[PDB]
Amino acid sequence: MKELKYDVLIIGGGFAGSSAAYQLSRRGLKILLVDSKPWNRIGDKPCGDAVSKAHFDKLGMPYPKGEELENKINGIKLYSPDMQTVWTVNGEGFELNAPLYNQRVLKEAQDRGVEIWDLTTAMKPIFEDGYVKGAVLFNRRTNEELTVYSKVVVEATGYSRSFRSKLPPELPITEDLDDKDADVAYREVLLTKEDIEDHDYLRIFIDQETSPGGYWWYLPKGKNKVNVGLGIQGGMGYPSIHEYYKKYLDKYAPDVDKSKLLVKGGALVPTRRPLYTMAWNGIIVIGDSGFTVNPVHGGGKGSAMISGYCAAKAILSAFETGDFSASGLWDMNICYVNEYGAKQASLDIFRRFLQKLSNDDINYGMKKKIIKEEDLLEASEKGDLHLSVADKAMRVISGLGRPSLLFKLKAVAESMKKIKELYLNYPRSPSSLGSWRREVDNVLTEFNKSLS
Ligand SMILES: Cc1cc2c(cc1C)N(C[C@H](O)[C@H](O)[C@H](O)COP(=O)(O)OP(=O)(O)OC[C@H]1O[C@@H](n3cnc4c(N)ncnc43)[C@H](O)[C@@H]1O)c1[nH]c(=O)[nH]c(=O)c1N2
Ligand SMILES: CC(C)=CCC/C(C)=C/CC/C(C)=C/CC/C(C)=C/COP(=O)(O)OP(=O)(O)O
Repeated sequence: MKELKYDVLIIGGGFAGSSAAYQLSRRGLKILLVDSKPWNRIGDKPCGDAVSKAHFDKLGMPYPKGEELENKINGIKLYSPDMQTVWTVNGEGFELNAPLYNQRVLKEAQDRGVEIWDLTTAMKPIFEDGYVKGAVLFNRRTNEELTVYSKVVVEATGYSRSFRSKLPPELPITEDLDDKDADVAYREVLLTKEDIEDHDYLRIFIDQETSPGGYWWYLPKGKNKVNVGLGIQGGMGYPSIHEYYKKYLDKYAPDVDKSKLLVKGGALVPTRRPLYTMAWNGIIVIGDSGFTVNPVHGGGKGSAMISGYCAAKAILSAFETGDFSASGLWDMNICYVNEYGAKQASLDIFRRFLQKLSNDDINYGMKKKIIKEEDLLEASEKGDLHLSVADKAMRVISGLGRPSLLFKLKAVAESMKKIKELYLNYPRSPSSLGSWRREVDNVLTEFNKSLS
């Protein structure tokens, strides 16, 4: 078959892959990005399409404009299980036309010298001499089966992780996903009968009975259009997620016109700390494939862009040293951990605590204001549950006369703080990975026991 040589092969053109291509462009490298979807459909994986504005500023990413920006978001309304307590959390964000924005990032990267093949699937990894050295591609637009060699492969294949899973199991980069460390999520976009009240605000509903292990959402895409859906924790034996959706849709969305459905469907969402290493010999993994999703609120498009940024930085460093080993790409880990990874680890622990709380706990905690909306933001943006904040909450929880998991909040804050310092002390070299990884596992396995 035909053989081609590139500096970098990016597999997948989602928020992760496209950002990697964008950040790597016009810097002296020959880059190819492939995606199985046709161009017009790239980026249409079922999503809430809600991204914070702060993510776009930090990375120097182009703002969504025009048709790409469907609705401006100014805050979030968080509802308690009994619908009695509503927390308001302010912050600027965007409700996106995800495919339109994604395709512009790709189009601009293409204008900056990056080559993009749509309708192309990476079938087989080229793994020779202990290194990832490229892939076998199938371009069905030209019906060609091409062999592409690269110094670095960027695996950004989404939740399917369809490429790195085909690599030898001895590689740390093939770390798989535990069922309980993910949520199955489903959404629909419909037009509403009446105009949406406070359409610049997102609505998040917490209820362990209508969406166990996750939550329901009501995300306005306009004055008369809304993205409504839910997520539940996997590997718990719960029935099909569509059963939850059909049963409780009217409770959270009574205003939608069910005869005006635009899109529907669901997918898997990682809800854990990232891959213990997102880099190895000749390969970097980003996005959902590298578990870059926020463990608490399940947002992963902003962090996907972050992972793409770090992927670009690490690759450029590798070429300046002629080192494409794990050691030569190790800055990928250091960058992402500081940027988002350390937060994920802390939030991984906090998630496990939150998912085990009852509706009574959540109703009590929100009505009695154990933590402020302000001090909640700090938890979901820096991953920090300050020991002073936890103490303040524990004084309120002390007024509860019934048994509850809430009494362990201080211990949770200490565990979050512990694993945070552990990730900030991420190994400087690949030779310290195994030791560091086992220490992380010990923190988690210990924590899981403390919640019982
Ligand atoms: C229902 C639901 C709702 C939400 C969310 C998820 C889900 C399922 N998320 C999470 C967010 O959607 C997700 O984390 C990111 O889109 C992940 O971006 P990636 O590019 O890594 O994956 P993504 O799946 O977008 O990219 C994978 C791409 O790789 C391609 N590909 C796969 N295998 C391939 C192969 N072998 N060869 C070639 N191409 C291949 C696919 O075709 C696809 O284009 C979210 N996040 C957020 O920020 N806010 C929100 O509101 C939500 N809400
Ligand atoms: C539905 C699933 C699975 C995930 C959704 C993920 C979420 C909740 C995304 C919301 C992103 C968004 C549009 C946020 C805007 C509102 C907000 C509180 C943003 C906070 O971000 P910043 O803008 O940095 O906050 P500041 O106001 O402090 O600057």
